[PDB]
Amino acid sequence: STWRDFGRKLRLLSGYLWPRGSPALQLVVLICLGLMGLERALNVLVPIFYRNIVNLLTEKAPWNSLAWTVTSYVFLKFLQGGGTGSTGFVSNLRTFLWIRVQQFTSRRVELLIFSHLHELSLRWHLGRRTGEVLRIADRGTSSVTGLLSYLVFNVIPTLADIIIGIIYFSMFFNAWFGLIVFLCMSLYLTLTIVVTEWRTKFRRAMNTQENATRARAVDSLLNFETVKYYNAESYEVERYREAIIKYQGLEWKSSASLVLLNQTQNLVIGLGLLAGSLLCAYFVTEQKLQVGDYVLFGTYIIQLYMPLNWFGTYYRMIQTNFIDMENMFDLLKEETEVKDLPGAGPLRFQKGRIEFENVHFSYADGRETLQDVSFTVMPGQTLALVGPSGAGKSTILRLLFRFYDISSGCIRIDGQDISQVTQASLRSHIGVVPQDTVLFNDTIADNIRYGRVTAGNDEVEAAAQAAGIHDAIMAFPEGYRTQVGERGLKLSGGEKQRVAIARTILKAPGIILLDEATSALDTSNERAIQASLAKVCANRTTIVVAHRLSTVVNADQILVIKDGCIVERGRHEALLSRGGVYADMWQLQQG
Amino acid sequence: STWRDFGRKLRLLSGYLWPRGSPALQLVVLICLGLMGLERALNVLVPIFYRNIVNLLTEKAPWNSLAWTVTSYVFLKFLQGGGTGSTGFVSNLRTFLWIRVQQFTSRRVELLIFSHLHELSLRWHLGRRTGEVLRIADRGTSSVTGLLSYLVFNVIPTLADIIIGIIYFSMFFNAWFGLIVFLCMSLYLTLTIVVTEWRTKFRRAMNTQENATRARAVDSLLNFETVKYYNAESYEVERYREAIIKYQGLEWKSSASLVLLNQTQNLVIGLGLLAGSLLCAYFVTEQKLQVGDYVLFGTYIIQLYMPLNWFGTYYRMIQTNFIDMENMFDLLKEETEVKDLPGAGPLRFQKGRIEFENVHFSYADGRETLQDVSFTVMPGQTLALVGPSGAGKSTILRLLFRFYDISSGCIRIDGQDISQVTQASLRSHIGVVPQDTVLFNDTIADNIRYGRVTAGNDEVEAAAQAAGIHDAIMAFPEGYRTQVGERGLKLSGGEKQRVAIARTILKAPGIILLDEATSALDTSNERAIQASLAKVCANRTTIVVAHRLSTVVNADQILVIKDGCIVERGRHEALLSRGGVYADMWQLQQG
Ligand SMILES: CC(C)CCC[C@@H](C)[C@H]1CC[C@H]2[C@@H]3CC=C4C[C@@H](OC(=O)CCC(=O)O)CC[C@]4(C)[C@H]3CC[C@]12C
Ligand SMILES: CC(C)CCC[C@@H](C)[C@H]1CC[C@H]2[C@@H]3CC=C4C[C@@H](OC(=O)CCC(=O)O)CC[C@]4(C)[C@H]3CC[C@]12C
Ligand SMILES: CC(C)CCC[C@@H](C)[C@H]1CC[C@H]2[C@@H]3CC=C4C[C@@H](OC(=O)CCC(=O)O)CC[C@]4(C)[C@H]3CC[C@]12C
Ligand SMILES: CC(C)CCC[C@@H](C)[C@H]1CC[C@H]2[C@@H]3CC=C4C[C@@H](OC(=O)CCC(=O)O)CC[C@]4(C)[C@H]3CC[C@]12C
Ligand SMILES: CC(C)CCC[C@@H](C)[C@H]1CC[C@H]2[C@@H]3CC=C4C[C@@H](OC(=O)CCC(=O)O)CC[C@]4(C)[C@H]3CC[C@]12C
Ligand SMILES: CC(C)CCC[C@@H](C)[C@H]1CC[C@H]2[C@@H]3CC=C4C[C@@H](OC(=O)CCC(=O)O)CC[C@]4(C)[C@H]3CC[C@]12C
Ligand SMILES: CC(C)CCC[C@@H](C)[C@H]1CC[C@H]2[C@@H]3CC=C4C[C@@H](OC(=O)CCC(=O)O)CC[C@]4(C)[C@H]3CC[C@]12C
Ligand SMILES: CC(C)CCC[C@@H](C)[C@H]1CC[C@H]2[C@@H]3CC=C4C[C@@H](OC(=O)CCC(=O)O)CC[C@]4(C)[C@H]3CC[C@]12C
Ligand SMILES: CC(C)CCC[C@@H](C)[C@H]1CC[C@H]2[C@@H]3CC=C4C[C@@H](OC(=O)CCC(=O)O)CC[C@]4(C)[C@H]3CC[C@]12C
Ligand SMILES: CC(C)CCC[C@@H](C)[C@H]1CC[C@H]2[C@@H]3CC=C4C[C@@H](OC(=O)CCC(=O)O)CC[C@]4(C)[C@H]3CC[C@]12C
Ligand SMILES: CC(C)CCC[C@@H](C)[C@H]1CC[C@H]2[C@@H]3CC=C4C[C@@H](OC(=O)CCC(=O)O)CC[C@]4(C)[C@H]3CC[C@]12C
Ligand SMILES: CC(C)CCC[C@@H](C)[C@H]1CC[C@H]2[C@@H]3CC=C4C[C@@H](OC(=O)CCC(=O)O)CC[C@]4(C)[C@H]3CC[C@]12C
Ligand SMILES: CC(C)CCC[C@@H](C)[C@H]1CC[C@H]2[C@@H]3CC=C4C[C@@H](OC(=O)CCC(=O)O)CC[C@]4(C)[C@H]3CC[C@]12C
Ligand SMILES: CC(C)CCC[C@@H](C)[C@H]1CC[C@H]2[C@@H]3CC=C4C[C@@H](OC(=O)CCC(=O)O)CC[C@]4(C)[C@H]3CC[C@]12C
Ligand SMILES: CC(C)CCC[C@@H](C)[C@H]1CC[C@H]2[C@@H]3CC=C4C[C@@H](OC(=O)CCC(=O)O)CC[C@]4(C)[C@H]3CC[C@]12C
Ligand SMILES: CC(C)CCC[C@@H](C)[C@H]1CC[C@H]2[C@@H]3CC=C4C[C@@H](OC(=O)CCC(=O)O)CC[C@]4(C)[C@H]3CC[C@]12C
Ligand SMILES: CC(C)CCC[C@@H](C)[C@H]1CC[C@H]2[C@@H]3CC=C4C[C@@H](OC(=O)CCC(=O)O)CC[C@]4(C)[C@H]3CC[C@]12C
Ligand SMILES: CC(C)CCC[C@@H](C)[C@H]1CC[C@H]2[C@@H]3CC=C4C[C@@H](OC(=O)CCC(=O)O)CC[C@]4(C)[C@H]3CC[C@]12C
Repeated sequence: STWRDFGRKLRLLSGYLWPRGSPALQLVVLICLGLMGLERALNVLVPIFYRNIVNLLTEKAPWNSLAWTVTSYVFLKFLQGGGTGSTGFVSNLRTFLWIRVQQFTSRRVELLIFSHLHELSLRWHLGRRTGEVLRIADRGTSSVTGLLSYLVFNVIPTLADIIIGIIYFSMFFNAWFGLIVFLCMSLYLTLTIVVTEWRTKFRRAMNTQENATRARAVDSLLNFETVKYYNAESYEVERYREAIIKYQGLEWKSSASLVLLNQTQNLVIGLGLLAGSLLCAYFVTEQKLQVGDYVLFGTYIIQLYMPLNWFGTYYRMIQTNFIDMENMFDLLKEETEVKDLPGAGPLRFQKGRIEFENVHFSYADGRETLQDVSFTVMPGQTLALVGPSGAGKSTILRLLFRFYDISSGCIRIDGQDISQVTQASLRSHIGVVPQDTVLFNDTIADNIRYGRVTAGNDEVEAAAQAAGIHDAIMAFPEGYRTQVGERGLKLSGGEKQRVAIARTILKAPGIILLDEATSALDTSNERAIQASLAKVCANRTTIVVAHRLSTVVNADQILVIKDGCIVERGRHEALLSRGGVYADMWQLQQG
Repeated sequence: STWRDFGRKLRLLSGYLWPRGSPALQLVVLICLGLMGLERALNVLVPIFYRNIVNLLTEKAPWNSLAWTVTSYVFLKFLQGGGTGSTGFVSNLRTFLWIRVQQFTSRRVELLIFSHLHELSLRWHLGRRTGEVLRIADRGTSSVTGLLSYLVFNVIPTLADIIIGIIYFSMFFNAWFGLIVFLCMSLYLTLTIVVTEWRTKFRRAMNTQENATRARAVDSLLNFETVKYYNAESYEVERYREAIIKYQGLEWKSSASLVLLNQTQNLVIGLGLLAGSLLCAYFVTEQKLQVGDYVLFGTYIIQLYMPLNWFGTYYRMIQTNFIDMENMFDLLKEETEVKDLPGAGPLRFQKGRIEFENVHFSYADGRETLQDVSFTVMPGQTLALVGPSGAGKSTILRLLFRFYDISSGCIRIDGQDISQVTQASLRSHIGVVPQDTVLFNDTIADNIRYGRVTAGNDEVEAAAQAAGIHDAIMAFPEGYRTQVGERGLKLSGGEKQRVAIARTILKAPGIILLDEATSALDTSNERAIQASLAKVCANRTTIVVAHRLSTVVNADQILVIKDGCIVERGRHEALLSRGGVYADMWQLQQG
């Protein structure tokens, strides 16, 4: 069960490790593994040369062979680099080469997560805040690369190093030395495991007390006026010092525990070194070992102990790493609510009709739904989606864009149901003029060019001229290519509105879901917007949604939505003659 | 100049180090210094014993003396603990004892800063946000203790260790070995210094690029609706890919530089080890040194090199530490704007009069001042401080509490000018009822007992009964001692208002600067507040400030402030007969 899941997690890590496409990175990782094996050989070979040097000195060896032996050992030591600190040539070269591989896998996972996040639905994005999602994403990617590197380069190589050391001592020394080192490692790890949990128990409550102390301090200083009112400066410093005293007590518990842990580890190392040194001294006394074996044991056992010092640090790090990785996988586990059907054919859009019929959209987490809405819009016409201020208006536009899935009913464009056609093909033929146009942190060229990435500067200039903003574009200080955005030059409502008009001009849509922004910047500017809007909406189909009544006058068909169902339909004079909510609401808003 | 300032800073650190009062901590630090000297002796004594062991093995020494020599060396090694990692008994004991000393100094500096912060003026507190001040304070305290420990225990001891090593090699070996180690340390430090600045230059721009990449990513995801509008998922992942690629390039520059730094240090160590090993091998070949000297040099030179590995880490840490300390000292450099005069005598308050006369308060960072305000309030009277909504009303109350210093004029209470009397004595006889009462995170007992810390539960209950809140206190779920605050049970406007009434009841003031909260919770509750207000204000002098006109009816003297000067003074009927702004504003607010 859980072991099978762990195996799948390991399989996924293995799949992330190997570069599938690049042929050079496969050679890089193969070279890296070779360097790892070589570094293992260096660690076991250095003490043998140190023994050889000492055995040559203890006898009267000539300077000729001694010189080459000493130089060879130092070169061998230079490659190894000793224990922790001052890493050797092989380890540094292996770390230098692994940079490209870890960058490649980090980039691949980052793009996979980002593409998936954009592939989800609108409802999920409204439900969740994006900041924590980005935090989960980056933590997951860092966790994956860090966990992969640590497991392959730090844990397994050293476990092999300890096994090799035990095998060497048991074979080429008396088997007692193999027993001594085995018992030392068993005791060393067992004691570190059983003490670290005790230490972290003390560590946990320290943070909570630290957070509690400063909260009282900042609350004392924030209400400065009341403190001065009642003369409680001495009283509040006394309370602060008492909270400090408690925090100091927790600090002492944690620090004392850490000192005990270090002393226990040092003691275990000392006892193991004592047992080996005395046994080796006895055997060399009785003409069974040589003088070089004493120093070989002394150097090698310390070489074996040094890596184990960081066992606690990775133990408390690997747990956080794994939960972050699981959190990332949980993030990728989500699926799109609104899915494309297996058919997902293109769109047979020739001229473009619109037909709603008995659309009973059950809107989640909201009290505003739509019940029995049904109307048709022929090509080259209008339909004003005016009515009381409710969520049912914009729900129609977002439901026609397939932002939200149908609940009950059918949507027909040119006689084709929109559910079977793919998402992009349907969505490409729809142009929207949002309530508040959004500009990114870039120039004017690539903000107007966002409606179609493949467009030259002449084309975007013609589009700006057609919209009617080119004069302001030229009048801008930096020229046609000024910096406009949240980090750059600010623009007015009409400026961004005509940007969106230019965007939808070069989008070349078939049906426009025009929404009135009704920002009411200037009446003359509003008329200019209307003139440009008639220019961009000429000879096409629009579903104008207006919060005012000016554009409702010219609509061929005019609809009033009674909080989910259409109540009045026809023409403005006909609806004024009907004298429902239309008549008095028009009288109120006209004066 | 700057060196003199550095010397003063060192003197201040020295003053912070030594516990002035506690007699036990002086013994603790003296023991700690002794342990430091002992640890230096251990570091120089261990290799001598290792040489002794090897020289005994190389000859046919009996097992009797060899056993004690080996055990003595291992015990000596256990005390030392070797190099970095697995610290010895002496170092752990020294760290264990230093906890109390660093806690004591950290607590003392923390309380000094907090007391100073409360000792400043209101204007400074309004000007600056408190959160960053707390951050500066805690960073300064941690910087002081961290820098003190590092300088006394890590830099100086090792500088002594290197000097001792050079002296030993020059004296008890040939002086060539002293030259070799001196050249190695000079080259090692010089190369680390000249490479670290180059490395951090590469490191600086990496952070800026990292911040720039994620900003584009999060801006892409925040505007999800527009991305889906224009079909730019592929376009945006491409932009994210390119930004990632640039960040990877900066990462590679930084990582490559670090690898070069490590390789350079390792190579310098190797060359120094090569020179010493070959020279020592030659001398032991020519019957000038013994076989134990070869291992003595090998162990000692590595013992000397190991500490220098962290030179970069403290170099990049000490700079941040010092600037944080300077920032803290800058914070403590500020002085109070409103100071007590050297006289600062008590107050001869017997019955209590109030006299303003030609007070031309020039209010900073504000357009509302007060020009020629002059009125007198006899004991047991009223004075309604009503008028148009301006900052000149509350400025009178805060100017009488001496939050702000006088600018031009005199303030007399019972014929005594308040400037000469001390701050606390004047401020103790004034009771204020603020606009919005503030409650801390504590119980009912110590919230109403905040008006006077020395009070029993019977007294606070009687005060609550007099105010009129005891019934609600009993009705609370937890009883008389419920948890009320921002983290506890919430209370209404009338609840906290009667809390403040109880506070000022047990404050026992002489003159009350009553300010009407006019929260308008309930009309009956407002009448109850008025009845309690008359109960607490009976037979004392009040300067009632009302944003409404109900309490202005009963005032003996009624004032209207014309945005800095009093325009109308007298009684409500007399002012209604004058028929200025009083008459029409009363008619407007009465209906
Ligand atoms: C250090 C020297 C003096 C002795 C050891 C020689 C070789 C063991 C090493 C040193 C540098 C290595 C090269 C450094 C960089 C690369 C680039 C590497 O390709 C990539 O990084 C491609 C990246 C991508 O496709 O995105 C392929 C291996 C290669 C040629 C390496 C092959 C193995 C080399 C020659
Ligand atoms: C898969 C990864 C973890 C790499 C593992 C490599 C080891 C299985 C091998 C590779 C080369 C071996 C070394 C090659 C040569 C020698 C010399 C050998 O010399 C002797 O004392 C025995 C020979 C003799 O009797 O003269 C001692 C073992 C040692 C260091 C070997 C130890 C085991 C090593 C490191
Ligand atoms: C890492 C880079 C900077 C290169 C470092 C150079 C060393 C590898 C060289 C420089 C001096 C050389 C040494 C100079 C002299 C000798 C004596 C030589 O003795 C002989 O057999 C020849 C002399 C004689 O006949 O007595 C043996 C090699 C050795 C130790 C040499 C070994 C190689 C050394 C250490
Ligand atoms: C995985 C790690 C912890 C290594 C553990 C492997 C053990 C099963 C080995 C290593 C040491 C071995 C022992 C080391 C040496 C000897 C001495 C040998 O007997 C003699 O040499 C007798 C000498 C005499 O009588 O003077 C009998 C096996 C024994 C106990 C060995 C039995 C098997 C042991 C315990
Ligand atoms: C001389 C050589 C053989 C080493 C002996 C050193 C001992 C003095 C140390 C080593 C391990 C220590 C123990 C390691 C862990 C614990 C558990 C600790 O309590 C818990 O962690 C219990 C928490 C729980 O699991 O509920 C109390 C101290 C104690 C017994 C320690 C007491 C002191 C011990 C025995
Ligand atoms: C010089 C070398 C040998 C280090 C010696 C240091 C000791 C004097 C310190 C290290 C850890 C300390 C202990 C750390 C924590 C505790 C638990 C503390 O009690 C609890 O917190 C109980 C918790 C529970 O009941 O679960 C009482 C003190 C004690 C035993 C401390 C006593 C003093 C100890 C043994
Ligand atoms: C907790 C860690 C540090 C392990 C501690 C284990 C030691 C206490 C044990 C392991 C092997 C033991 C040794 C194994 C074999 C011998 C040889 C034995 O004498 C012989 O067999 C002589 C052989 C001959 O003369 O040929 C005397 C005891 C002694 C030293 C033993 C004494 C106790 C030792 C060192
Ligand atoms: C770190 C803790 C676990 C203590 C480690 C203690 C060992 C290092 C001691 C205990 C047993 C000792 C051995 C016990 C017996 C002998 C046999 C003894 O030989 C004799 O002269 C008596 C026997 C005979 O007559 O042959 C020489 C010392 C020696 C090897 C001792 C060497 C040192 C040993 C291994
Ligand atoms: C059988 C069970 C109990 C697991 C045992 C696994 C250990 C053998 C592993 C886990 C953590 C490892 C250590 C984790 C971290 C380090 C530091 C690492 O080097 C660095 O990252 C240096 C960082 C620095 O210098 O600040 C080299 C491997 C090493 C010594 C590792 C050595 C092997 C250890 C002890
Ligand atoms: C570790 C042992 C087996 C050998 C070494 C003995 C002494 C060098 C050390 C060990 C513990 C030390 C004691 C540990 C704790 C204290 C408390 C200390 O007082 C305080 O911490 C007072 C704090 C305050 O007043 O706020 C005075 C020194 C003293 C007695 C120390 C004196 C020196 C002692 C006895
Ligand atoms: C103020 C702080 C930095 C402590 C500094 C202490 C050192 C000045 C002293 C204290 C004890 C000294 C040690 C005491 C005894 C010896 C034995 C001495 O033995 C010899 O080889 C010379 C004697 C002889 O000729 O037999 C070598 C120096 C050494 C380690 C001394 C080195 C210098 C030490 C560490
Ligand atoms: C850290 C705590 C857990 C205490 C550790 C105990 C050690 C300090 C003891 C246990 C065994 C002792 C050894 C046992 C036997 C001997 C042989 C002994 O030789 C003799 O002169 C007596 C035997 C004979 O007559 O042959 C010399 C001391 C020595 C190494 C002893 C030194 C002190 C040792 C290592
Ligand atoms: C602060 C650190 C870097 C130590 C620097 C101190 C130097 C001024 C000392 C240390 C080594 C000394 C040198 C080491 C040995 C000798 C050999 C000595 O002459 C001989 O022994 C001649 C032998 C022969 O002719 O065979 C003359 C002094 C000299 C050059 C010494 C001069 C003074 C030196 C450079
Ligand atoms: C064989 C032994 C003697 C060691 C020689 C190793 C060299 C290959 C290393 C050691 C120091 C290195 C240098 C250390 C620092 C710099 C400065 C660095 O550029 C800067 O930092 C300049 C910035 C500025 O100050 O404006 C360019 C590389 C360089 C010359 C390095 C080139 C490679 C060097 C010479
Ligand atoms: C295997 C051991 C010997 C390490 C060898 C690693 C080298 C291949 C790396 C380490 C640092 C790298 C250098 C780090 C930074 C730079 C600066 C870079 O140019 C700049 O950024 C210029 C900056 C300026 O003009 O100020 C060009 C590549 C270069 C020389 C790199 C070239 C490759 C180097 C020398
Ligand atoms: C960059 C760092 C690693 C320093 C490198 C310095 C070495 C290259 C120098 C320092 C001292 C020099 C040595 C100083 C003295 C001697 C002894 C000299 O011969 C004698 O004086 C013999 C004396 C006698 O026979 O009594 C031959 C050269 C040699 C080895 C010198 C060779 C070059 C050495 C090792
Ligand atoms: C790490 C870098 C700086 C290179 C380090 C090189 C040294 C370790 C070499 C270079 C000079 C060498 C010395 C040069 C001269 C001599 C004299 C030579 O004696 C002879 O037989 C020739 C002279 C005579 O006839 O007396 C023996 C080797 C020795 C000590 C050499 C020992 C090794 C030394 C110190
Ligand atoms: C003459 C000028 C160029 C200044 C030279 C000062 C150095 C000799 C100092 C500065 C930083 C020091 C190091 C900074 C940090 C450490 C780690 C410190 O131990 C720890 O804090 C361990 C932390 C861990 O294990 O994570 C012990 C001292 C040491 C080696 C210091 C040794 C002495 C150093 C190299």
